[PDB]
Amino acid sequence: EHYIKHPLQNRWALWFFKNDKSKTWQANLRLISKFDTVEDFWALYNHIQLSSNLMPGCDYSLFKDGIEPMWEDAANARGGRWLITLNKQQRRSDLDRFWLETLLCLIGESFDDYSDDVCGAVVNVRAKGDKIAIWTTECENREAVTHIGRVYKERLGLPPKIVIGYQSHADTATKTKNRFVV
Repeated sequence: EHYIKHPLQNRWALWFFKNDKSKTWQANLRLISKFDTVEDFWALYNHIQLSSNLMPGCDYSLFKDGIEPMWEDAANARGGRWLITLNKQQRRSDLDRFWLETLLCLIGESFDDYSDDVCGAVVNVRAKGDKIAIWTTECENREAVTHIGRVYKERLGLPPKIVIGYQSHADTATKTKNRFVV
């Protein structure tokens, strides 16, 4: 009413990663918080560093509850990602606003019939250039993948002179070909 929190469609988990000389997948990856309302999202978002302020080598990731933040997870293994690559100028002009928009696309279920194909999203802060990506569950679901790509591109406001690519997780792990481009 004037007192119930506004539930999200899904419960989400926000993860932090930092590369090191440590265990990596235990040591370096840690769960910040799980949330399932709008109010709890914003309280968490407002409490943490902007991606632009993270040390190179660090990631944030947001995944649906039940999906581990790793491509080998059952929901990710046959999947892939729409990839946004950012140079150093874009770290200042685009990184934080694109990432918030990405978060909002996820928790707002912005992909119509195909929101269920979304697994999560990741921002990589790197010296050689930042990356944001939306992970989806199945590379062969052409309708779902294409629709998510199109909507995401338009929510980021990217003009036609730029294309973004989708790559299979397995393909990228081998060394990368785009399965789709929009």
